[PDB]
Amino acid sequence: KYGDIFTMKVFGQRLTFLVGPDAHVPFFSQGDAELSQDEPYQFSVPIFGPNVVYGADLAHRNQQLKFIAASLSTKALQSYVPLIVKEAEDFFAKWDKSGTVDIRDALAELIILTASRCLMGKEIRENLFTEVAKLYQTLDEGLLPISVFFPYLPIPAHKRRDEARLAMVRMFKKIIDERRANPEVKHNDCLQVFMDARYRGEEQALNDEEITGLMIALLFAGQHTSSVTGSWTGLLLFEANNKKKFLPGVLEEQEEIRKEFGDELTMEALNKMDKLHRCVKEALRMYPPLLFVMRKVIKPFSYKDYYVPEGDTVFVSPALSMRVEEVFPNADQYNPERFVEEDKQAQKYRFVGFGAGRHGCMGENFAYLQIKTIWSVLLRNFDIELVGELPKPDYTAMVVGPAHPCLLRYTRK
Ligand code: HEM
Ligand SMILES: O[C@@](Cn1cnnn1)(c1ccc(F)cc1F)C(F)(F)c1ccc(-c2ccc(OCC(F)(F)F)cc2)cn1
Repeated sequence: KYGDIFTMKVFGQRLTFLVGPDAHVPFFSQGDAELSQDEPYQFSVPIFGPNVVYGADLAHRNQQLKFIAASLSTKALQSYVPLIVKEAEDFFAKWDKSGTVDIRDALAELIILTASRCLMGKEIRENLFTEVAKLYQTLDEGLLPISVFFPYLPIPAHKRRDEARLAMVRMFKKIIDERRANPEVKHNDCLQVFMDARYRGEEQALNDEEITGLMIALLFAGQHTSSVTGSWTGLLLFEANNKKKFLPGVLEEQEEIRKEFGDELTMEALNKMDKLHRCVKEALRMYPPLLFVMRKVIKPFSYKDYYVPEGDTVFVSPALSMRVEEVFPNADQYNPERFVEEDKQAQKYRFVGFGAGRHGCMGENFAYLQIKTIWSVLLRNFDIELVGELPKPDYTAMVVGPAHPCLLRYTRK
């Protein structure tokens, strides 16, 4: 079991898989001239919309990615964290003195609530949430297996998808027009950043399609990644064995933070929760939400004496790569504290839950803050137990989440 590169031919296409840190090197270390995202990620274009992300040419795409990075910078996150905390506290306040919850359903709800606020702004959060959630659900239901091959197939799900997108644009057109009418009012959200964004060489702001598309993209990200890793984080920690070993260190750490900082959850406090961080990271190691990341090969390369020609699609599976024993001792065991030592390793591309290199996750820090917020609030206010077996990965959506039901029992402290 030290195969680390192999090829299928399927549908007349050569798929080449790269497993483990050495094989990863040609995937992550190269750039846009050598590897292309366009063709593998076609499926996303009619979801986010035309001329947005993988539907834009490189020139525009590279600038859109800089806008996104700005919207999720450290500075921006400082101002979002209060919002993220409030939403979480309001949400879990609604909970009874004890009961049972599907954690996956719950965190999907909370994360899309929070995202609507930070991404899309107060107006939408407070006036139009239900409309936005419904429109998103429709978008998401137009992502079928067939859609990765034929995105613009005129089947019903695709029609409703396209209609839902256009509706979403119309909704934001109103908010944007109102904001341009009153442009001296500052707003704390990604929308503001996208409204102030300008392409270079041009007095051109993004139109409403592009702005809406960038926000669909980021909403999609949170629902497809953060919400699942957020669920696993708890499912894994509050399994009886894992709970025994690891929860003490976590609860201790929360109390040490409260003594230095107080009851208030802040950027600085969350940034100190190392043991909780590693719990999230280990859930991510074991059940990464993205099955594959992919590129079309433009410039051929060899790894060992294995030749990968132009026109190949190369794949990395974070799931596979991070179950390799040579890299991760007891690969199939839950051990958060592996990352004390693992984090000190010099060799690149061992952990690839957030990808790496030029196109690594720009939302990593946001994800950690969102997920640590959730579990900080939960840990501080409840005693929690896993109901039954640890769920198995469910591969039906275009996302690998824990299979329903994902039940936790809670009792208030
Ligand atoms: C724990 C949750 C998350 C995981 C596991 C995750 C994972 C990843 C991975 C593996 C990539 C690389 C994709 C590729 O190479 O093609 C990526 C890219 C990206 N992620 Fe995330 N992500 C997460 C959360 C987020 C969040 C919350 C956002 C923002 C809303 C976000 C925004 C992005 C963006 C914009 C990229 C594009 C990188 C590029 O093409 O340059 N992610 N993410
Ligand atoms: O990488 C994403 C997802 N993401 C990244 N971070 N959080 N979510 C992405 C990238 C940039 C964004 F702005 C928003 C995004 F959501 C993405 F571009 F849409 C994306 C890329 C690849 C996949 C993907 C994952 C697994 C797949 O399985 C392969 C198979 F379907 F079997 F053929 C197929 C596709 C999903 N989303």
